[PDB]
Amino acid sequence: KVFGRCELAAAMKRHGLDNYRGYSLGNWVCAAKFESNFNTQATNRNTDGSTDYGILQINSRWWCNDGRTPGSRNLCNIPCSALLSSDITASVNCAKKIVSDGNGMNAWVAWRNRCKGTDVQAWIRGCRL
Ligand SMILES: [Cl-]
Ligand SMILES: [Cl-]
Repeated sequence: KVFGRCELAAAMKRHGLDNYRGYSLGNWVCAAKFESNFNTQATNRNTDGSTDYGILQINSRWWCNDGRTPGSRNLCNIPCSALLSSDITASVNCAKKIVSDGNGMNAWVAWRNRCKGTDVQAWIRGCRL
């Protein structure tokens, strides 16, 4: 599923992401835009053999099992394919675990490079929330 901007904002808010660990909703929408272009089916292979999955591009070396990343930890205890669903629940619950592990949203390279320090509220402006 390719989400609309406000559609995704509302879904993330419903799943408890607004101000989760102090990160306003606009941060999460900005990270999804630049990680996946709002596409739940996005995948990207990395040089170390890991693959990033779904709307928030969660990595198979630490967080989910895709059966082809040796030494995977599978800390969210989910098959990576579950992160590609049209229902973002699995991606949200896993991202809540990621953003709590110490480095905050810096775990998402695109958030660090393209959202951090910007006016992220612009990503939810105009939306009926
Ligand atoms: Cl915001
Ligand atoms: Cl933080």
